[PDB]
Amino acid sequence: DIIFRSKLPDIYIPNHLPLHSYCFENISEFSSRPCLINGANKQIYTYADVELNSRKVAAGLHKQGIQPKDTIMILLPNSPEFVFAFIGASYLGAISTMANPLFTPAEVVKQAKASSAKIIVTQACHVNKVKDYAFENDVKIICIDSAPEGCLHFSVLTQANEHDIPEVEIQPDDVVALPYSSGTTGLPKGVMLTHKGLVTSVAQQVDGENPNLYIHSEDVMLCVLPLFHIYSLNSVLLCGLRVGAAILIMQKFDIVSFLELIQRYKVTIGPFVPPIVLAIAKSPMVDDYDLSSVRTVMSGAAPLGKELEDTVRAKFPNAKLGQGYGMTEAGPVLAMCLAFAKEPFEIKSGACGTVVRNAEMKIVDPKTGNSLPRNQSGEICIRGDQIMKGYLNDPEATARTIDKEGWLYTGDIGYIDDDDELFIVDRLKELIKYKGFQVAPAELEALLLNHPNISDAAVVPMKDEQAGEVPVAFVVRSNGSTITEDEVKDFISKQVIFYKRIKRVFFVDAIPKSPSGKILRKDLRAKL
Ligand SMILES: CC(C)(COP(=O)(O)OP(=O)(O)OC[C@H]1O[C@@H](n2cnc3c(N)ncnc32)[C@H](O)[C@@H]1OP(=O)(O)O)[C@@H](O)C(=O)NCCC(=O)NCCS
Ligand SMILES: Nc1ncnc2c1ncn2[C@@H]1O[C@H](COP(=O)(O)O)[C@@H](O)[C@H]1O
Repeated sequence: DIIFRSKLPDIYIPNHLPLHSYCFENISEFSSRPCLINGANKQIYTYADVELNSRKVAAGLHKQGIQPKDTIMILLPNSPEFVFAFIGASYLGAISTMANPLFTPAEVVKQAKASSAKIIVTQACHVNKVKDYAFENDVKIICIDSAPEGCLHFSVLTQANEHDIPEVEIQPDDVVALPYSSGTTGLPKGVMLTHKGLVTSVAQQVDGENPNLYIHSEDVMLCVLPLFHIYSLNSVLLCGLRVGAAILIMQKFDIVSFLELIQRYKVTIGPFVPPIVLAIAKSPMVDDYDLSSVRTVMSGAAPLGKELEDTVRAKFPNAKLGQGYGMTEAGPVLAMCLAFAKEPFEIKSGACGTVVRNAEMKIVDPKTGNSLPRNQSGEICIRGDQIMKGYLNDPEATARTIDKEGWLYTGDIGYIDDDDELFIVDRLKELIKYKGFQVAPAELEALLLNHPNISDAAVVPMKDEQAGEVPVAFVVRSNGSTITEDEVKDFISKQVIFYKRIKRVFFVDAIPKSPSGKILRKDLRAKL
């Protein structure tokens, strides 16, 4: 194999430490500093407050019957309670699965069943989505705001005595976070991220004499991207905690709250995606705010492009801009912008970083299986302790995704250049990404085939300025059917979260397939 590595040296990583022990390892240095700032109500929790509340919640969860290797579901927007629940479960050697609170009842229940969640932590407004399921299956519902009848209030956890945490034996390979991802084909699967994996990933980002991302205890990091995706849970929360930074929580993006919070709290680190920068570009009010405190703008999920790069340079005059690359199964971070290093490296516009330290990357020709040299595009593969343990209860999908030599096959096409900078150029896998949210076409295709008037279906991404990609469907009608485009859309829209909505339907005689019987998705993308 032709193997690529970081321009940074390998470092010592204390991957034997439980995630909480690692994240709070240097807490004595940060004890009285702001840890979580709730942007809406201006409440500040210090590092001491957050460690203590997490321990209280651990005792509370223990009292509610959570044992090692049990799972809780967090169904919350960004909030201090999200953090206390996640870290609380970690202290017990238990698992947090995280879900978008805007999921439909069917979506929430599917994930609750797949994950065997024992408790669902949510808001009162979402109780109706899970109440019947939870009652029938002895799943406790705990609300952070007010508790409807049959539910508990989150104070039942925070009122617990921190000294009532049981003795716990946590192993490095124990699962601690369970985000869902459809990976390189098929339906959403549970991604088992471990103590060892997440400690490794966080260390790869922020540890070392020359860290790949230089952040420190004086930084103020905006947490507007959702904590229910590992993207922010890892790179914002866990990384921020490790270095003693303040994490400024937003429950929901709007341009005014965003600008006000950056100015008022003097945000120094801005973890964004391109739709946030597009909102900035399209809002003249931006020129009336001071965003000079921002020293680092990190973008990922999708290419920013030259115009949005220009917006960042114009509106964040003191910010270093860089793009990075992650995938849930990879821990998630594969490549990181070396312009962010304490001793920075030069970068090129359009790059998505350099492969993380303490890891190996190779580029594999899909036609041959052979590894490729510099400047030649192929399937990006990564190997290292930071990647997932595997898919929960899915050995087949695991074996198809991570090979016997430990290589994760991402389904992404890219190349590494002469300066060890990675560029993403194409996607081999069927995945659709709407503003950074996963849309699994296999899920939509299955929902479409449920309709009596639909014979065959194929869901593919269509390029979109506002969302990056939107789902579109090529649909074959049943015999003697006059189903309309709007009828197909409305049928789907009632069942799915907003981002999975089908935006165009194209009626065709047949779906292009290989002799084996698989959708020729590249051909359909070419048509669009
Ligand atoms: C990019 C960004 C912050 C956009 O935030 P946003 O302005 O809230 O826009 P979104 O499209 O995400 O969400 C808004 C939609 O939520 C839906 N929604 C909001 N409240 C709702 C409710 N109470 N009930 C049902 N739907 C609701 C609406 O459809 C709404 O659309 P509208 O505002 O046009 O009516 C956001 O998309 C984001 O966080 N993206 C990255 C996600 C991520 O981290 N992914 C994994 C790692 S890349
Ligand atoms: N910087 C990026 N540029 C282009 N695509 C990206 C980038 N970062 C992530 N992706 C895509 O998003 C996938 C990860 O999705 P998720 O697991 O939901 O974070 C990757 O496998 C890529 O297909």
